[PDB]
Amino acid sequence: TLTGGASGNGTMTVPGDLSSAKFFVGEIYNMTYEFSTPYLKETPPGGGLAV
Amino acid sequence: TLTGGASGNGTMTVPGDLSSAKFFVGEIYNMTYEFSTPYLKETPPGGGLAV
Repeated sequence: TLTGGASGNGTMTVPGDLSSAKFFVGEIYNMTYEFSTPYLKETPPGGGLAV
Repeated sequence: TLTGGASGNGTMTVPGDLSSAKFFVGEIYNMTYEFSTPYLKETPPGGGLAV
């Protein structure tokens, strides 16, 4: 429930008895890493790198 | 014996007769060195090292 607890605080319901357990609470956020086009690089005659 | 000698000093009993020998006395301490994971390294095209 978004709100409705004491002083307007949010409420949550979970199975089991957690009246004496130790736990965190919070949201979840995603991570994303997109690789680039794989190529080849070799040294040109003038020096440096070319693709 | 942890204590009980003269002036509360510790005592130690060893076999043999050591009334005229020359000897040290003290504790012992250990030495530990743990190697890492062995790997291979080569030179990448851009210079430097990689594993």
